[PDB]
Amino acid sequence: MAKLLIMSIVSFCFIFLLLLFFRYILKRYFNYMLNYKVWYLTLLAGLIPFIPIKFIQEFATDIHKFNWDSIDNICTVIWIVLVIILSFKFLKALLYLKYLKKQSLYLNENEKNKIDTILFNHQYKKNIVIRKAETIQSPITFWYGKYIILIPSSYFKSVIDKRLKYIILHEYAHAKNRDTLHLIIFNIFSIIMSYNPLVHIVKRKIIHDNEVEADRFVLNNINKNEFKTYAESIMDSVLNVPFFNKNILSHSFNGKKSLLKRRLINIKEANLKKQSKLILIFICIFTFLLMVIQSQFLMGQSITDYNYKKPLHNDYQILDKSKIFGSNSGSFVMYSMKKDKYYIYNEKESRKRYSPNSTYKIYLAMFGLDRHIINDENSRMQDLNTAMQNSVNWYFERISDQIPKNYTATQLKQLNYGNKNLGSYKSYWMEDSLKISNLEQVIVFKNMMEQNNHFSKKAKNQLSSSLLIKKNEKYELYGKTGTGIVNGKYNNGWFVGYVITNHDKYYFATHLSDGKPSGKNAELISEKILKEMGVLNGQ
Amino acid sequence: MAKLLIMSIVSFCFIFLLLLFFRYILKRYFNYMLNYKVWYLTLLAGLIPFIPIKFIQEFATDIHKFNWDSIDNICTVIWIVLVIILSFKFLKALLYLKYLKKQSLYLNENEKNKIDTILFNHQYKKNIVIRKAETIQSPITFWYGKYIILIPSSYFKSVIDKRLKYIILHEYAHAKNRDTLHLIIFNIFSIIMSYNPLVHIVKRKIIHDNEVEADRFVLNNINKNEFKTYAESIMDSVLNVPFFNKNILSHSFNGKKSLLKRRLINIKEANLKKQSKLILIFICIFTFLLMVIQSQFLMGQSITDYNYKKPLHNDYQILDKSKIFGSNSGSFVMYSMKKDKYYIYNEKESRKRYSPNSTYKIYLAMFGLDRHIINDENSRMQDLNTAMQNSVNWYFERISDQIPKNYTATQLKQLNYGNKNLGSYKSYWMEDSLKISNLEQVIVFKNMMEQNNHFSKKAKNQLSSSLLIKKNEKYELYGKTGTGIVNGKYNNGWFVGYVITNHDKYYFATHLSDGKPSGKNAELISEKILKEMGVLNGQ
Ligand SMILES: [Zn+2]
Ligand SMILES: [Zn+2]
Repeated sequence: MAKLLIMSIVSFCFIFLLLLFFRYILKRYFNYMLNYKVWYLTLLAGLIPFIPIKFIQEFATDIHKFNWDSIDNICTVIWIVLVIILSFKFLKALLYLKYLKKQSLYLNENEKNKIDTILFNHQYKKNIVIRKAETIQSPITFWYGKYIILIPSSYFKSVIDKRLKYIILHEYAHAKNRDTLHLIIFNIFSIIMSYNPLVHIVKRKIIHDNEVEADRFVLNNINKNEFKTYAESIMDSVLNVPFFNKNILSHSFNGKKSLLKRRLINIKEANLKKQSKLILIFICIFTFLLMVIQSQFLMGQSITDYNYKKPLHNDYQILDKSKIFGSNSGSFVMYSMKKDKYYIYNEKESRKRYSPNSTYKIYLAMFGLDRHIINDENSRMQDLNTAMQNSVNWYFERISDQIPKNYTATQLKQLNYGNKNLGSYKSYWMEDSLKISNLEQVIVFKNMMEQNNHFSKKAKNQLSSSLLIKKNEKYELYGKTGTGIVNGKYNNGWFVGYVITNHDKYYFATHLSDGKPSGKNAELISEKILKEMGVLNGQ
Repeated sequence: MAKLLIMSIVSFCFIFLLLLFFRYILKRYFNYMLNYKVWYLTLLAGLIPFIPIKFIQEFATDIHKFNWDSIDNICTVIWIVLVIILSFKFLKALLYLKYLKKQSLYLNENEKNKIDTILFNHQYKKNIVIRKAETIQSPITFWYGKYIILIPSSYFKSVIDKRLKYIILHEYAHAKNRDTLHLIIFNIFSIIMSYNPLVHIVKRKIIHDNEVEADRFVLNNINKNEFKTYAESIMDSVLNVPFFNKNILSHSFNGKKSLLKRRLINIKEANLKKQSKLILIFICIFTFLLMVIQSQFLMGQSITDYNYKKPLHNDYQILDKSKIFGSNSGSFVMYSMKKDKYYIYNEKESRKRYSPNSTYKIYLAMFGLDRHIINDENSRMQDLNTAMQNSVNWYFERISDQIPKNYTATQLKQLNYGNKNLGSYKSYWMEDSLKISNLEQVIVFKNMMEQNNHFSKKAKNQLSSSLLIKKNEKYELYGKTGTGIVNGKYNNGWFVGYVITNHDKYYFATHLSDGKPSGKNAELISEKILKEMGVLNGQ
C-alpha cells in the first residue's frame, strides 16, 4: 500500500526532470527564465496514482509468503511523525513573525516624501504597507495579508544614504510578485508530502529564481551609468552584519549562509585561541578503538563458499566417464578400501559442495539409529526401510526433528561431512544449508562405517539393509538416490552408497549438475561406471 | 556478495558521524578546528569488513529461493563503469594542468625583491617555486611535485598594488600544508570507492576547513589595524572576473559558485531580453498532457481489497452460533432455495474474501467435467471421487492445468465467484489469487447447480457424488473440507456444500478465521449449526 507513495515519487520525479531540462536549455541558449509557478505542476503530478481512478478428507497446504504489511504499518506511522515535526518548525517561524509585526512603526512624512519620490513613477496600487523599525538591523519583508516592507530606523537617520533608492526598488519587486504568499502556500503542501525529498529541492531552487527576477526589475529602473554603484551597494549588504535565517517564511536582504560569509565573520572574530594536543590525540585513539570494536564482529568474503579444496591423505586416480554421463554433466568418485586409493572423474566438479538432498538420509538414519529415535527392531516414526525405499520425507523429517542438533553436529564433524552446516530446519539436507561434495560423500560414507567407531554396529548395518539396490553372487550394491529441484529444474542429482564384492569394499558417489541431473540418472551412471571399473563385476 | 559494500558503507558512516559530532562541539563551544587528516580514518574504516579476516525410489523436492545473484552480477559491472567515468574526469583536469605549467615564466629581480620583502620573516624552506603568467586572470596554485605559486603579470604591472602582501601570505599558507598534495591522494581513493556518496561529502567539507586555516595564518601576520583593509581586498576577489573551476585538482583565489556570484554576473550582463508567451504556454501544455498520459496507466488504493460488499437480491436472517464456534472464530451462511432467504452468522465476517482452498475443488471439478478433462465414466487424471475424498492435490492440480483459463474465467464470472481471479498457477485456489467469501460460496454453489444452465447436468451431479459426506432417511449431506495454512498456522478453515432434505434444498458454507480454523472444525461447526437450523434434521 505504501507502494502508492513510491508510485507518486516516480510521477513527481518525471515532471521534475522535464522542467529542469527545459530550464537549462532556455537559459543556456536564450537566457530565458520561467514563470516559476510551473513548479505547482509537480506538486500536482505527485498526486496522480494517489487518486483511486479505476478508469471426505480435508485438504490443506502450508504456505510461505512475504510479509510486507508490517512494513507499511510502520511506514504509516513514520509519515505521520514527520508531518508533526515539520508543522512545529513552520509554526515556530510563523509565531515569531506575528510578534515582530506588532513592533513596527508607521512611516512619517519626510520619509514618505522620499519614498514617493522613489516610487511615484510606478503609481502603484498602494494597498501595501511601509513601516520603520527600532529593532532589526537590515530591511525585511513579509506577508500577513498586508504586504509589509519594514526598514530599520537607521536608514532614515541616514538621511543622505542615497542607496535608499536601490533598496526600495528591491523590496517593491518582491511585493509585486507576491513571493511571500506563494512561499507559504508551497510550504504547506510540502509539509504534508513528507516522504519525497525532491520537494525540498524544488522549494530551494525557487528562491534563487525569485531573487534573480528582483534584480532584473531593479536594474530596469536604473540609469546604467550607476550599475556599478548599484552593485557596490549590494556587496555592502554582507559586510556589516551576520546573516540571519530564523524566519524561513520571509525574505531578508543580507543574502545567505555561504563560505564567503563565514570567512568574513571569522575575520572580524577574535579567533586567536589555541588548544591542547590531547583534543586530537584522544579523538584519534577512540576512533581507532571503535573501529577495532566493529571489526570484532564484522567480516565477509566469497571465500566462505569454499568447497572441498583439501587433498586426500592417500592416492587417487583420475578417470574419464564422459561417454557415460553424456549430457548429464556431473562427477564420479570411487574408493578402494584395500588399496587406499580414490578413482576420480572430473576432479574439479567432484570437489563442489551441493546439498546432499535425499542421500543425507543415509547419515540421518545412522544418527536416528544411535539416538533410539528409530532402531533395528522398530524403525517406525513409516519405517526406515520403507521410507528410504519409497521416498518418504514425512518419516525422515520426523527423524531429523528428534535428533539433538548437537548429536548430528558431533557426527557431521567427526566424519568431515562437508561444511557440517545443519542450518535450523528439520529438512536441512534438501536444497539447504548442509552441503557436501561428491568426493566428500565417498570419504565420509567410508568413514561412517569403517573408521568412526562411535556409531553402533547395528546402526551401520541397519542402514545398509535399507539401502540395498541389488544382490548377487559377486556383490551387494547399496545406495540412495534423489534430486534437488529448484523452480521446477532438476539441478542436483545424486546416487550415494557402497559396494561390497567378492574382491574388495568400495565406496562411491555420483553427482549430476546439469542436463537432466535426476537421482535415477546418477544411479544409472554410477552403475555403468562401477561396472566398467570392476566394482560391479567382482573383478 | 555486494552486501559487502553495504557493510563497508555502514562502517564508513559510523566513523563519519563520530567525527562530525566532535567537529560541531569543538567549534561551537571552544572555537576549535581539527587536523583534517583525521578524515583518512574514514577511508580506512570503509575497508574493515572488506578484508577477509576470519579471526530404492528417488526422493526429490521442488524448491523456490530468492535469486539475488543476478543483482550482484549487475552491480559489479556498474561499479566498474563508474570508476571508468571518474578516471576520465580526474585525467581531464590533470592534463590541463600539465599544459598550463609549461606556459609559466620565471619571476624577475625586482619582483623577487618585493616577494622576499614580504616573506623574509619566515626564512622558509625555499624548495617551492614562484612564477608569473601572461595568461590567467588571477593567481592560482598547484602541486606537480614542485609546489607552484603562479601570479598573473598584471599584478606586477600593478607595481604599487600593496595588496600583494596579502595574496602572497594566502598562497604561502596553502603551500605550507601541502593542500594540493593531499587533495590528489584523497581523490584517487575516492575514485575507487565509487559506491559510497559520503566520500564526496567528505571531499567537499575538507575544502572549507582548508580555506579557514589559510585565513587564520594570514591574519596572524597582519597588523590588526589593517584587518579591515584585508577584508576589503578579499571582497575584491569576486568583483572583477567570473569564477572558474575546471581544475578541480587545484586551488584558486576567486572563491566559488554561489548565489551572490551569479547575481553579480547577472548585473554586468546585458540581460534585457524578452521572450514570447508561447514558451511557457507550450511547456505547460505538454507537461499537462504528459501527466494525462501517465494517468492512463497509473492507479492504486486499498479499495482493491474489497470483499463482498454487495447486498443480496432477497431476504437474509442474522443468526448467532457463537457457542458452537467457540474459540474458532469464523462465520456461517445457509440458504433456503424454496424461501429465497439466507441465514447468516457474523454477517461482517461472512463477507470477507479468503482463498477457497480445497473447496475450490468443487468448481474445479465442474469445469474439468464440462471440458472432458475428467468425466462421469472416467474422471481419472487418481479419479474425482478419490481425490476429493482423500485430499489428493496431484489430481486436482492436473485438472486445473488442463482447463483453459478462459473457460474457468467464464464460469467464475457467470457465477460471481468472488473476485474471479484465477491468477496464473495451476493451484490458484490455495492461499492464492482466487478469493471468495463464505456468503459468496453459498450464493455461488447454489447458482452453479440451480441457475447456471451452461454446465452439463452430469457435471452437476457427478460432482455431488464426490462430495457425499452422509446419507440417511431425511437428507444427503454433501461438501468439501480443507485448510489454508501459512507458515505452519491454520488460518482459513472451510466446509462448503449443500444439503438436500425431505423438506427443502439448502446451500451452505462455514469458514473459520482464527483459533484452530481447520477444515474438520469448519465441518463439525457447520453440522452442528445445520442440525440446529433444521437442515440436518429434516425439519
Ligand atoms: Zn530579495
Ligand atoms: Zn585559498
